Order: sequence, then structure tokens, then C-alpha cells
Amino acid sequence: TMGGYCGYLANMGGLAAGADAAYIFEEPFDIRDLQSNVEHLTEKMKTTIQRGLVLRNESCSENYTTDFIYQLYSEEGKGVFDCRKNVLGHMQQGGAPSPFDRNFGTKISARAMEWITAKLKFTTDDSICVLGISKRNVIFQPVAELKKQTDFEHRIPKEQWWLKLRPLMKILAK
Amino acid sequence: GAGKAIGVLTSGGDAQGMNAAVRAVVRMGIYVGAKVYFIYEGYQGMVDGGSNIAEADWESVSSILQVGGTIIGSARCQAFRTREGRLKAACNLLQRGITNLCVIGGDGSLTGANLFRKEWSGLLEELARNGQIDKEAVQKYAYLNVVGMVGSIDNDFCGTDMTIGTDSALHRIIEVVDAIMTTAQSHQRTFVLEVMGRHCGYLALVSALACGADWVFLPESPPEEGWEEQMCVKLSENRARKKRLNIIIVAEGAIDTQNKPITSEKIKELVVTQLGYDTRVTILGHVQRGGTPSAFDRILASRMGVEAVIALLEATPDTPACVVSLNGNHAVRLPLMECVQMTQDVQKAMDERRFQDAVRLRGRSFAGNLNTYKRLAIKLPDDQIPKTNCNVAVINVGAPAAGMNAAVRSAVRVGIADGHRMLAIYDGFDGFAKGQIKEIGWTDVGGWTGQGGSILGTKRVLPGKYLEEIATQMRTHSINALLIIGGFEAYLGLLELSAAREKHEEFCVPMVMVPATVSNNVPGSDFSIGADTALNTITDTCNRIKQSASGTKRRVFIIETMGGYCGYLANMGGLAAGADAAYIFEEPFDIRDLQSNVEHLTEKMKTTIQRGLVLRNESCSENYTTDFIYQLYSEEGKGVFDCRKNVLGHMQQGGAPSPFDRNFGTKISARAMEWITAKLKEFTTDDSICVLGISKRNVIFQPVAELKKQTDFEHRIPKEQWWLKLRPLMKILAK
Amino acid sequence: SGAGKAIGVLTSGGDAQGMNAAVRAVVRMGIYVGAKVYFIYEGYQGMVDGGSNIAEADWESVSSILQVGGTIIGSARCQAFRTREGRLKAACNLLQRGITNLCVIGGDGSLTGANLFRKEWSGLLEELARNGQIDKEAVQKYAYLNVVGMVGSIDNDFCGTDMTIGTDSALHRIIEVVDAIMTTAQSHQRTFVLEVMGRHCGYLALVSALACGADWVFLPESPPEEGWEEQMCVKLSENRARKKRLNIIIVAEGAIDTQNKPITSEKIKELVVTQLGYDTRVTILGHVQRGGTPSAFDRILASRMGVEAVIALLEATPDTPACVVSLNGNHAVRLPLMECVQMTQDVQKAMDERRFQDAVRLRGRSFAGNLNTYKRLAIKLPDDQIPKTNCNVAVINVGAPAAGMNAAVRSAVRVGIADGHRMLAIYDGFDGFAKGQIKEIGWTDVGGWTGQGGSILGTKRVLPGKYLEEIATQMRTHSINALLIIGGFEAYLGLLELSAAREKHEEFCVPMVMVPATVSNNVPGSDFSIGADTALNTITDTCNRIKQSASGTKRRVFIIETMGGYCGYLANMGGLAAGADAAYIFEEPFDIRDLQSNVEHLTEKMKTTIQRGLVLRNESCSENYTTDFIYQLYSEEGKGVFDCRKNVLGHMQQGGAPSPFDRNFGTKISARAMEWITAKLKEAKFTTDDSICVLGISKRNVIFQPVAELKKQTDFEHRIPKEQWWLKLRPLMKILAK
Repeated sequence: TMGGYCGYLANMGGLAAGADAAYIFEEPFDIRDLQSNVEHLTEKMKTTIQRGLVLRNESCSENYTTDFIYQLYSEEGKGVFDCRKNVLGHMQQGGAPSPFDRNFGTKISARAMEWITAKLKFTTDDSICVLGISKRNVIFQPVAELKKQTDFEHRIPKEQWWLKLRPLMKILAK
Repeated sequence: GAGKAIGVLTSGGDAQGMNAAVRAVVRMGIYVGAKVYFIYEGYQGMVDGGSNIAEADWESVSSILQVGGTIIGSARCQAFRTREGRLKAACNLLQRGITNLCVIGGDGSLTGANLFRKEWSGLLEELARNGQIDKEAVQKYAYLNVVGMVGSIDNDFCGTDMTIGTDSALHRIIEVVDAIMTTAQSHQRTFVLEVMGRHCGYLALVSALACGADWVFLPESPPEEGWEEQMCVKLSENRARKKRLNIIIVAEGAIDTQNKPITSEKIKELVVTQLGYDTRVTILGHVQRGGTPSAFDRILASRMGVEAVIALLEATPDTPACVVSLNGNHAVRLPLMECVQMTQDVQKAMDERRFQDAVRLRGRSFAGNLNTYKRLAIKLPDDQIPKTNCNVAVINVGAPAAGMNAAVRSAVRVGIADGHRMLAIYDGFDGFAKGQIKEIGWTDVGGWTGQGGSILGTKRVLPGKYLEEIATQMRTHSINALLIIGGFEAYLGLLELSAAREKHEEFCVPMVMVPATVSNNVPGSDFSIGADTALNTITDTCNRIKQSASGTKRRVFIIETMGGYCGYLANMGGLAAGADAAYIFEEPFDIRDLQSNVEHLTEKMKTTIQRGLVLRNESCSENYTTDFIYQLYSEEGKGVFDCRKNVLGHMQQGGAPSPFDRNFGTKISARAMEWITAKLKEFTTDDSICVLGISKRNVIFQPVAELKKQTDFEHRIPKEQWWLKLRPLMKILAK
Repeated sequence: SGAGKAIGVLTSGGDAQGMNAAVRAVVRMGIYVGAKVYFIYEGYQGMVDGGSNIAEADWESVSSILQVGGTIIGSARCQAFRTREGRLKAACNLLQRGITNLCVIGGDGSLTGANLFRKEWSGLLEELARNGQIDKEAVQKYAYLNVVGMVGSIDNDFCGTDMTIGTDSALHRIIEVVDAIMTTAQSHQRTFVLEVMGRHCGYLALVSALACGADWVFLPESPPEEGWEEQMCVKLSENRARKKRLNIIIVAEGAIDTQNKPITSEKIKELVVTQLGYDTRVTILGHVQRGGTPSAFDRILASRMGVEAVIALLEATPDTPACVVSLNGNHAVRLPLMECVQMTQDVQKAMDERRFQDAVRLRGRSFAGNLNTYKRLAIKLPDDQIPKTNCNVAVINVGAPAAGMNAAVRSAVRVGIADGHRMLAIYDGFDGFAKGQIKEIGWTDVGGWTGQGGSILGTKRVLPGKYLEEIATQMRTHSINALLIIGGFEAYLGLLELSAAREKHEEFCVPMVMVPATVSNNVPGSDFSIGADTALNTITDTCNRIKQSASGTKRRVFIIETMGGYCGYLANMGGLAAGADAAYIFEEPFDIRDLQSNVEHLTEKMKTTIQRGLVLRNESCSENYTTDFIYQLYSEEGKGVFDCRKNVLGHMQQGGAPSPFDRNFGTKISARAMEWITAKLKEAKFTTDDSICVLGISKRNVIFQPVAELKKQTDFEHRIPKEQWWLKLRPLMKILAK
């Protein structure tokens, strides 16, 4: 899946679709974590669920590319499962937006316009701000103090909220 | 075997690949858990001792596989000949517990180890007599086993086919001829060369056969009576028959009818008084002993290096001394007491005439090479040729393997000397359907030895889809015999020609197939024409890549060699170049064997040899591709070693024909034409469509009707091979 | 341009390697811009007789001869042409085929006979018309004959230019024999003596011995000092103490002593036994030096002069004297034949007398530099006589493991040792500099380093930007006051980072010099780098072996992707020497129409006898037009005429045995680089911009250009300089393949 270095579409996608694995850039993984997923996948072929779904970020690893996971799963599973590979293109950002995004684009844009009418400091760093989601309400954070919690090398923030869901997901796989 | 200690040494004659021998000797002894010790200065280091007896490890015999000569130092001692100094030499071995000796020398130094194994009970009893050693030492280190290794380009020791340094010295002789074959074509002239070998002359026989000379001077078989008049006529015959380049190969001690050597200066004066051709004498000095060892010698030294270690621990306390040597595809051991007799027999056979038996004593390899050159360089007149009114045509079908032109030159000249008219089916089966067939003669294949690629032309096109054009074109040129010189594509064609016997009657003629491919996947044959050319090219390219891998510290180069599904170029290329791993299709492997190689490669970075050579077959697996090995070695090797990847490609084939294939194609093609003449006497059975292969040492004609079972049509490789026995020998030489 | 006239090419006298590459460009040039071109077989012997030795040449007759040494024309002893007794018949055959322009490829007495043919051209024409054999209008139509001379002797007897056709190829055969002996004499303690091909000019004995690192050379121009028999035995005894069990003695074909008596190799064999007692086997390389495949340097030089001579034929007015074309620098020039013979007469004049010093300086500027550098590198003054300046000079290899970098450290240290400085070695490049690994190395440590590729010191493509404080710590604990970097673009970027650190760290104010060492010629400010000829000879030789696989499997075109980043030096120069039909570099913009025009050209050439195809491509020629794009396009657009394959070379291009050119190249610029370091070291203020220069090549001499000014003519985005010199050969390359 796409998304650059942010594994939001791979982490949340593997949780809703019920994927057995979701390799993202924010979690490092070697060949042992890759082999453990195959050894746990071989035991799954002895049950009723004789299928397998594994997700991967667009740029989760420089060497463990999409073909690397497809090549390792095919040889290490020769005779117990025949695996294939597929790359999702720009179809993810499709046509009709989701009903959640219909209200998301309307709810926070009105508060962003209310912030414009309220202010118009005058010539500082907080006049240029963002509109983020803290817990339940919104928050206006200036773009100046948003440099220590982000990584400009990968275009993703440093600490992410949905990373606390990685403890889960696994317990729903094997 | 374990617990014992082995001491390797080099004394006497030297040759290329000597460092490759001690590389396998040390690494094999460490693998079986035995102490290896270097003995510098040959036998002189044993008498001196102190610093000349040093222990060896796995990091000492590395980066020297490609270095010619020896790093120990081939010396000629003098104090070891006396028993007084031999007692000091024996006590020096007792200090480190050296109870096994491995003498990788020339010829004369191997006798000194024989006298040391008989005086072992006398010298050890003298040390305890002096009180310098304890009584348990003479009982624990009671018997000394010795082993020898042929390591000299003289090749005076008989009993085998090829010794260490023969193919390397042959390479240096051919490499000089190639510098003249592409130079002396501007002006007519004749070059006279002088090779080494005073009482052997084997280097002058195969090198002249490979380069296609006109006259050879051998110490065994002297030239015929009146050779000063016969050689001048032969040099004058080629002057008017389109040949502006004549080669005269002379030995170091080539004698005549008596014991008077024929110097190269008399030959220079012989061609200047009655011939007048511009002749320059070139004496190949010690350049034959130099240069990088060939891929055939590096495999030979690595095979005998392991065979010499297993010949020491398995040696019983009452066994004679032995000299390891290669015997076809599975080497054997020869007793030292009998190998010296054959040397004294050849000498006496050369003394007082009796040259007729000196050729037969040298074995079938000398007799086979002598008959091949005599029937190829001596052309009888056309009016004296018994024409059998039969048309024999040659064809190249498959990949443009190197040395293919050297096989056609022998296939046409022998076919004419047998009494037939020779044709040339150009472009392979593609030109067979097009009609690219033209009559060629003796002067048409002039100077073909030394030109890689293909002159007739080869295509991977198979019949059946164009069989209607093959059946029509065959019944027009009156083709009665067929000879195909190609790879696996030639085998698939002969199988289709066998099924079209009743529907098409013209395909009931005897058809013999000659293997010619770098993949070496031809069923029924162990070797193939062009395999040594790619083998000597892959390992040389790996050396040029290991050089950059040694320059930039901590670097591993994933190299993908060609060859289809056959792992001949991958396994033999991994043994002759000292690769850390050679992944082929015949040996499966998972991610555990791949990770075990990374852990094996990670510990290598902690030593002085911070490099890594790993090769992969062209199609070893559909999943573990070349990039898969490159991606795994880069991610799992992060922080310990960087790694790149490089694919060789078609650069391995189509090069300068290696001297092995210059004679391999020239030898079996003359025998393939004899199989045609033996069958062209009177067709309706299966013994007419066969291939020419190598079983153990000789050749055999296996019919393609029965070869359908011992082959894998799904992978174009034979089911059972011969080089798979070297798989454990190659894996134990990489830590 | 000019057309209509005929051109006559011939090869007489000295015939060296690459001569077939010369007639390949001479024939194909006269067809592209002029009319008919004619072959003159047997050199001057074919002019006297003629008939069959004068045949028309076409584009399909000089193809498969590019990879063949010697000459396809031939030559012989012609006594009926040098004298004016049968020369009238030689001047009678050119009027038949209308040949009014001649091109001689000799270099010895053949070029002299061409000038006598032009002066007598106005005299032999009136005699042939008087005897009643030619037409009156013809004696005025072809009354003017323009000729051009081309050098082609391995002896380098033509003292006009510095490097001629055949010098690099003959040097290859000399080193190839030395490298073979270097793996045998290590068994038994011995010493070999080689006799090179240097009769009247010892240029071959100088650069060949400088490459292999010999101990003593016998030159026919510079004689040994009186008493050399006792001095060489002591010098040969010194190498026995420095653990150098292998000694090489290079002797010329006619090396003389103080008098005019030649010093034969047999006399040296009788000399090493009267005071030394070592084993000695005399070796004489006869005609094996003139043989072999032509080197990449000669295949380009013969192709460049194979085009310039035709240009210097029709452009030359009928009143200009005869010119001998020679390559020297960016643009080749024409040298008058009457003035070049004058220098040969002056060289032989000083060689007959005892004024040998004026004969060495007259031979050229490169011979004086090669003689002064080797004499200071081979002869080591005693340790107690070394004027130590209490200064530590460091050498480092930073960048790609290019060949010849092992030889650059040999020339840098031993020159600095004799200059009076203790030498430190920084291993593993800049990665080791920040990690330490600084160790003193001396004369015996770099013993025999010339002959190994890669870097014994170790190389790294790591920029010294972040790891900077760690380098400064190792700069003070070892007291390094000078640093010499041997590398490519990574060394240029590193020196720029060291320029911005002088304001920060203080120990970086020491003088520094970078020597180009890359296999791509991407070094800005320099036109040549160490390892270029090694990779160039590797690509062209490998591409030639690939052509043999094509010349066989007929109707096959091979797509080869070379390395070099963005600098198409290996792609363009490799295509000029290997005869590639096309070379796609980044600096040459190309579209789908130009790519298809090459396909149309290939389909027409398949109908000829040359049914093969070689096309090269730099790895980063285009982000969209990849290597497989050429393979995918040429296959579908020729499915019924020619198939195609793909071969990515890779790291096989670099590494290996350093080329003879790269051997002497790295040994020369590194010696002059330390001379700059020693001169800048003597100042009893070090903060300047002229202490971080890069020893580059402008035309013939060297130049020290600081990195403060090289920022303008460089492209940091493409790793190549903006304006390159070899881009002028772009039209010269594509016109040789129609």
C-alpha cells in the first residue's frame, strides 16, 4: 500500500482487513521476524482458514521490498501454500470520499475559517499554525514548535498515536 | 582422523598453483581438527628449525590462491642429506608433535621423505638414547607417514594424465602464440619456439596441437630420417596453400636419432639457407612458470590438497609413500616406489634408440595426442585420397561456445583425410532450413584454432517447426552423414530427428553429436567444449572483483554466473576462485542455509580477510533470485559489511579459446569423424543417433534413445552428474 | 569540406599495434566526406609494381580489423623506391586511379621518403609525360600532391611528439611478461634481466621500468656514470637487505656506456657473478613487444589521428609543406615533416658525440620528467644522509577502489622520504581517519606495490562532514602537517568540506593536495584520473570478446551498460575504441527519434557481412530511457532482422592489474604532488585557499587548481564537471559507424 513512510494505511489496514502481518517502517524487522511469520503461517494451513493476508508499507525497508516478501513466502511455503503478490496503485485515493471524510472535511474547515476571522498575532510564528486532533477536540499548534516531534527525512512525525495499537493486532492473528 | 599434526613443505621444482595446493592442505587439516605447520626453505628449515616451523591457520592460506609460485619457498637443501643434520631435523618435528609430513615438491625432493620414513625408528631411538626426548614420545610419535604431490612443469613423473602446473604453463605458451597469430599475418614468416621439459616433451605436444603448428621436436619420438628435407617441404607447402604463418615448437632437450640435442639455432639456419623465410628464434624461458594459475590447475591443486591430507591419517603404519595425482574424474593415489621406476624406464627407453616404446610408455594421453597431431598436420595429396563418394557435413547448433572453431578445423581435415568431401551447414538449423550449405576444403579451416565464437554460425532453433525444410534440403546436397557440435540444443534436435524416421526417410543416417557449451549440461558427457574458457574467465573476473572487494574493506559481491540450470560454472567457479558460497539448482537451500552463510560471513570480517565471494547460478531458483541474495546480505549485514551485486552475462563465453578447449575440440572431433567412417561402410536402428561423452577417462557413444531417462527435460540438465561429489570439498574450504 | 579526389593510405617501415585501427578511421573518413579511398599494399613495395596492390576500400572492409594487431596492408624491404631508379614507376600508378592525396603511416624512414616524393612530384610528372605514358592535361591536373605522415613505431624514434601509436600497446606486452615473472622468482632467489625494444630511442625502457618499479635501467641516450659496474652491484646488494628478493634490470636494444660501445645483456649476466653471486636468467623480448591486441589508448589515438590526417589532406593547400599529424592535449595539431626530420637529425648528432645531456632534453618534455622522477624514486640515498625536516606527511585513499591507487602511495612516500619527511599512512580512507589506523610506513613497506589493484591502505566513499572532530583528534596525536588524498569526486567534496572547517578546527590549516583517482574521469579540474586506462582497456577488451559471440550468432546486437555514474568517459571513449555503433551518454541529449534512427541504421548494416551490433550506455544516461528500454526497443523494431541481448558489466570494469598507463600516471602526478607539499612545507600563515588544490591536467603540463575556483565549472547534482574535453570527440565517434 501507499502512504510513503507512514504505516498508517498498513497498520490500520491490516487490523480491519484481518491481515496476519503488517510490516511498516516504524517497526524494525529482520529475517527472524520474517521467518516467524512464515512458521506461524504454515501452522495456519492445517486449520479451516487456509488463506493468508500480509500488508507492507510503500517504503518500510530499503532491502525487504514487496518482491522480497513474495519471494521468501513462496519458497519457504513450497508445498503448503502458493502465494502471490499485488501492488495497490492510486486506486486507494479513489473517487467518492468516505462518509467519515465528508464530515471531517467540513467540521475542521469551519473551525479553521473561524480562526481566520478571529485573528483577521500579526507577524510571528503562531499566525502560521496547524489544525490537529489531540484527543476529542481540535488544537491549533504553531508550525514553529512542531519541529522536535517530526522527522523531515521520512515526512512522518516522530511519536505517533496509533503505534500503541501495535501491541494489539498480533493477538488477533496468531 | 584427528589429534595428529601435519607439516607441509615445498622443495625442488616450482609451478603455478603451488599456493593453491598448500591452501587446501592447511584448510583440510584444520577442518578435521589437526595441527598444520609450515616448513620454510624445504628440508633446510627442518634442520635449522626455530622460526622455520610455524603453525598455520585459516587466515594464512587466504588471498594466495591466485598467486603463482609458492609462498613457502622452494629451496634445495644440503645438510638434510646427512644423518647428522637429519637428527637435528627429526628432533625439530618432535617439538611441535609433527607426526605427518606432506612434501609438495617437484620430483627429486620426494625421495628425501622416503628415507625419512625408514629412518624414523632409528632417529627417534637416538633422541631417547641421548635423553633429549621422553620415552613416551618415541612410542606416541612412533611412525611417520609421508605423502607427495607433483608440483613441477617438467612432468617427468609418469603414472597420471596431468600434474599441477601443466595447464598453467600451457596457458603461458599459448598466450604467446596468440600474440603472434594476430600479428604475423602482415608478412609471411615462421616463428620457432622453445618450451621447457628436457625428458618429457609433453608441453610441446599439446601446445603445438592447440595452436596448430607444422612440426614438433620431441625428446621421445625423434623426427624422421631426413627431417631437414621433410620439414622444409612442409614449410614450403603451406607457403602456397594459403598459410602465411608457420609455428615450429621445439622442446628444451629435443634429441635426434642419437643423444645429440637439436638446438633452435640449427633450425634457424635450416630455414634460412634453403627456405629464406624470415625466422626469429624465441626461447620461452621461465615465463612458462609464471602468470596466474589457470582454473583447471586451481581445481586440481584444491582437489589434491584435500586428497593429500586424507592420504596421511588413513595411511597405515606399514603403507608405502604415495604421490597423489588426478585420474580422470575421480583421482587416485600412486606408490612412490613405482613412480620412480617409470621415470628410469623412460630414460633407458630413450637411451640407445628404442624411441618406439618411449611413446607407448607415456600413456594413452601422449599416444592419443601424437596420433591426432600426426594425422592433422601431415596432409596426403588429394590424388592419393580414397574417395568414398560420401558427403559429410558439420554444423553448430546452440550457444556460441568458445573453441567451437577449433573443433570444426579438426572435423573437416580428418574428414578429408578419411576420403570424404566436407560441407558446412552455416547458421545451424536456421541455415539448414534456409540452405546455407557450402563445400569447404583443407585450406578453408586454416588457422581456425584460436578464434572464439563461431565461424559457421549457430542458432538455438530446433527442427519440427521447420522439419519440412530440413527434410527437403537434406535430400538435395546428398548428405549421408551428420555431425553436430553444440550444447543442449543439439541434444533436443537429435531426439526430434529420431522420431521423424518413418514419416521422413532421409533422417535414417548416422548422426553423432559433439558437446560444445559453457553450461556443461549435455547429458551423457562430463565435460563440454568451452566450459574451461568460461571457467577461466569467471574466476579471473572474480579475482578482478575480489581485488576491489579487498581494496574497499568489508565488501561482499553477489555474482550471478550463467549456465542455465546447470551449476558447473557456479560450483567449479566457486572452487577455483575460493568463493564463500556457490548456490546451484541441484543443491536446494532455504532461508536457514542462507542465514547460516551470513553468520559464517560475519565471523570472517573479524579476521584479516574482510572480504566475501559468493556466486549464484543463473536459474538456481525462481524465488531466491540474485537481488534476493543482495537484499538479504545488505540488510542482515548492516553495520558489519556493505554489499553490492554484479551479473557477468555473455562475457563468460565467446572469448579467447582456452588451451584446454583448443585441444578438447581438436581431439574428440577427430574421434567423432572416426565413428562416422566406422559406420559409413554399408541406419535402421538406434545406435546411429548417439552423442560423444566422457565417462571416466576414455570416451563413449551413448545413443539418445536411452538417454531420455537420465536427463531432466524440465531443467535441461542431466539427472546424475560427476562434479556433485566436489560439493563437500568446496564447502569445507570456506571456514 | 572536400570531395572528388582520391586518398591513398599505406603502412611502411615501422608497423606497430593499432595500425589497423588507423586505416579503419582513414578509410571511413575519406568515404564520409570525400570520394574514393584506396589501399596501398606492402607499403612502398606496392607503389612500384601496383596493379593488384592498389584496390578500392569501402566501409565494410575496415570493420573486423579494429581488434587485430599489426597491419592488414603489409610491408617489406623496398630498394626500388628509396633510390630514384624505379621510383618513376611508383609515381606512375597513382595517376591511373586518380590518387592525388597520400597518407603514410610509418614513423621511421617511411616519413622521410614521403617528403622526397612531394619534392620530386613536380619532377617525376614531367618525365612520365615525356616518356609518352600519361596525358598532358593530367600532368597539370594532378601537378600538386598533398601528403600527411602518421607515426607508428614502438621505438618512438620520431622525437617530434611524446606518445605515438604503438607505445602503449608495446608497453603492455613488456609489463605482462614482468607480472608473470613476479610470481616465480619468489621461489628461488634470483634476478632477471630483460631487453626491451629500444634501439635508437630508449623511451620504451624508461616508462616500462618506471611502471614495474625496476632497480636500474640502461638507456641508449643517457649513459650510466663511469663506474656503474661497482655501483650497480652495491645497489643490487641493497635490495637484498630491503627484503626485495626480486630484482629487475631493464636494458634497451642499443644501450651504450660512456663510449659508443653497446651494453649487452650478456655483459650484465657476467657482472652479477663477480661481486654478488646471485642466479640470473637473461630474457630478450624480440618481436613479442610489437604483437598482441592494441590497447585502448592506441585504439583511440590511431582513430583520432585516423581522422585528423584526412582533415589535414583536403584542407591543406597545395603550397603548404608536408605535415605529420600528432595528438597532444585537447585538440590535435599538425607538425611539419621538414621540421620533424630536423629534430631527428639533431638527436642523432648529439648521440654521436659525448654530449648526451643535450640529446635527452631534445627528445621531449615527457622523457625528461620520466627520467628525473624515476632516478629520484629508484635511487635511495642513505638513511644517515636524509635531510629530515621534522615533519609528518600523510597519504590517504578516499573514494572508489580504482586501479593504480596502490602505485600512487608508492611514489608519494618514497619521494617524501627522500625529501626529508617521515611518512604516516591513514588506512581505510576518511572512515579510518576518524577511527585512527594511522601508521608510519617507509621504503620497504611500499616495496613492489606497483602491480596490485584496489588499495592496500583501503578506500572509502565516506564524506568527512559529520565525523570531523574525530579526525582532528588523530591529526594532533600524530602531528600531521600535510595530507595527500588519492581519490575521485569524494576527495573533491572532502577537500571542500575541509575548507569550511578551517574557520572551526585549527589543525586543518595544513597544506593539502588531491590526486585524481577514479574510473570515470569525473574529477573536476582534471582531464585524466588514475584507473581510467585500466577500466578503458577492460571494457574494450571485454566488449571485443562479446563481439566474437555476436560474430557467430549472426544478426545479434548486444546492449552493454557501463559504469561511471554520469560521466560518459567510459561509454564514449569505450565506444570509440571498441567500435560501438552507438554510445548513449547523459551529456548528449537523445530522444525517441534519434534512438529509432540508430535502429534504422542497424537494419541496413545487417545486410552487409558485418551482422553484429555493439551499443553502450552509461548507467545514468536517462532516468526514463533505461538499459532495458534499449533492449526492449531494439528487439521489437528488429524482430525480423536482428535480435538483441543485455549485459550489465558492473564492477568488472575497474580493479585488476593496473594498466601500464595508470602505472606510470599515478607514479608521476603523485611525485609532483609531494614536490608541491615539500615546497609549501618550507616556510619558517598556513591559512590560505591555495593549500587545498587538486593536481589536474590542462593540456600537456600539470596545473595546481585550488578548490575555491573549481566550484564554478562543476555540477554537484550530476557528479561531473560542466564542460568536458572529450565531448569534442562526439561527432568524431558517430561518423565512424555511418
